[PDB]
Amino acid sequence: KDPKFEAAYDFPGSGSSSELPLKKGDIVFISRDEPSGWSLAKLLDGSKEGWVPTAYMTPYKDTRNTVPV
Repeated sequence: KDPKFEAAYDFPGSGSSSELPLKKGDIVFISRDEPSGWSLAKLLDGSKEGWVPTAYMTPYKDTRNTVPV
């Protein structure tokens, strides 16, 4: 169970292969992130790891449905 994140910005495969093509509202695992601005995103099936811009991946609400009042 890696920390799940959610692509707040669509990520069209520009180079891909080393990248992790995502879309606004796609959810993957972040395995690590580099201060170059890229988080190593791994598909939520654990299929393929790739790089995706850090600012795109927002902490996905899994196991958390905190209802306020």
